[PDB]
Amino acid sequence: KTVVVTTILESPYVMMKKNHEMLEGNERYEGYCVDLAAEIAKHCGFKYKLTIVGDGKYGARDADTKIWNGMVGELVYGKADIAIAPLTITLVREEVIDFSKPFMSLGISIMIKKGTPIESAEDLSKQTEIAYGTLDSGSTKEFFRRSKIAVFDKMWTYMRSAEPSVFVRTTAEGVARVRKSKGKYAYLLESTMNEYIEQRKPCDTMKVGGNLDSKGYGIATPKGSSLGNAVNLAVLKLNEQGLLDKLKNKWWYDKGECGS
Amino acid sequence: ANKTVVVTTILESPYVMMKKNHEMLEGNERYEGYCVDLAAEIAKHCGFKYKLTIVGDGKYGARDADTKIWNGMVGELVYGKADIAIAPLTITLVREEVIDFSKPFMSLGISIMIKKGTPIESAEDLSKQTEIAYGTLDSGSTKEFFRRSKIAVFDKMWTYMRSAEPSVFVRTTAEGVARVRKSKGKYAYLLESTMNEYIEQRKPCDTMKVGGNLDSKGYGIATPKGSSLGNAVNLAVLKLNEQGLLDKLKNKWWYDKGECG
Ligand SMILES: N[C@H](Cc1cccc(-c2cccc(O)c2)c1)C(=O)O
Ligand SMILES: N[C@H](Cc1cccc(-c2cccc(O)c2)c1)C(=O)O
Ligand SMILES: [Cl-]
Repeated sequence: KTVVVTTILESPYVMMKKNHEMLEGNERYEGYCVDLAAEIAKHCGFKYKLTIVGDGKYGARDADTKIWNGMVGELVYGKADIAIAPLTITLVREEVIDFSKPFMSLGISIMIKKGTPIESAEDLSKQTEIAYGTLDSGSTKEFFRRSKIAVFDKMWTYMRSAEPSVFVRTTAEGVARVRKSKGKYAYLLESTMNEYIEQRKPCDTMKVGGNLDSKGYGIATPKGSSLGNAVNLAVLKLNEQGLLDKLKNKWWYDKGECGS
Repeated sequence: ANKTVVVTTILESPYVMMKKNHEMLEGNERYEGYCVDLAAEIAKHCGFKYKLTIVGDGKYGARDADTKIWNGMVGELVYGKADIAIAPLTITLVREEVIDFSKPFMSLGISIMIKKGTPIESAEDLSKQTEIAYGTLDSGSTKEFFRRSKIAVFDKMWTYMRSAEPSVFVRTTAEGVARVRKSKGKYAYLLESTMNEYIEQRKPCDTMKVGGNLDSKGYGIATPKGSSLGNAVNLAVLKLNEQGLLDKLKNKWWYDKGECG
């Protein structure tokens, strides 16, 4: 049977080729996860079909209905066989689907407009002239809300009450806000996206400071799926063979627009 | 009517260390460190009682090419001498085939250790010169990383290292570290970032980690296939990371107990 792969349109993971209308199936798409899917399938010996997740979401469980949405939903309810996307390995997700070991490691990080005099979370926490915030929902916001660490607690206390609101509805808005606030806003987001935007025109942002924590993206399969074992082994193999780092460098830096 | 969980681990600082007064103590109380604290946390979140034991042969786990027998902590798992391994054991392909690994509790990569003063700041810096010798363990994955690499800088480094005389390779990690410290600024050692970070915080505070990591791997908790502990242990690792506990333990053992300010 043909393996149904669910994934999501997010750059540089999966992107529509400019000439996609003249192509068909897997050839329509390009990117890090398109390249990765090809490698996984090769090392697992299966045929596959990339499908873009219907609702355009990663995967969360509705607090009321208890229904999983997004790619996780597609696995849980039996609509897809495997998800290959920048899907963070989390406890609540691990409870309902299987994850490979991480194909990418990352953490919360600081994005600034070039020239902003901030180089760390501690720097942000000790001042007020430069506003800063996170997505208005999800794990990067909860990271601060729940934190017991002095610096992060100080940041949360500021962020939760800052006016005008420092939270943004989407990642794209966070990035736009940094770019359009004249140095007066810094955005807290995934280091991977931060690194990617730094290499995109108009080349006016920078990632600064260390990552504030450590998480990973994993390939996901329905709980108890027979594909899980071989997929996990393929991920470890590709990492030991340097292929994962090669794909990251290709899509983030070789294709970078901001110089060497 | 019950069975106590047997944990295998390995004496490697600061993961598991003998307390100074270990002879006055008994059982699990003899030991301290990051993985000792982690063991207690895993047991609590999985509801099991346990016994810490140090791996009999003092090794991590490798499969002999000839006899096909696993040694180390992996061997203790696959041959039924221990139930779980809680140690800085790298998640690797060959190990994952025979045992189950949790998601990583620590992530890390190859890094460069210099004696303070050495004019090297990166792998690129090393590769461009020979005045400062540099090398890796004389066996294992960190050596193999360079040998198999098709990246220009790492290829150039491998070409130098493989033929360098006197040998730039070392039999143990301890020897690499001592060689950095005792080579008067003329040796740099390539090793795990975690060990590099740790040693930088030990007296005599004469070493420094430089440059970014060259790759990314993780340490995982290991259980045999079909283990009744496997699922719960993995959920516990993810939970502990989400609750900040893993970063808290790293900070405690690396920095709060550091000696170099
Ligand atoms: N990757 C997206 C967004 C997403 C979802 C859940 C967690 C995180 C995350 C990433 C790095 C550090 C951190 O503390 C949290 C990101 C997804 O999987 O929905
Ligand atoms: N942790 C020890 C030694 C050990 C074994 C296998 C791999 C690595 C390692 C760590 C970081 C980067 C890298 O490329 C390789 C370390 C063990 O598990 O035997
Ligand atoms: Cl070897």
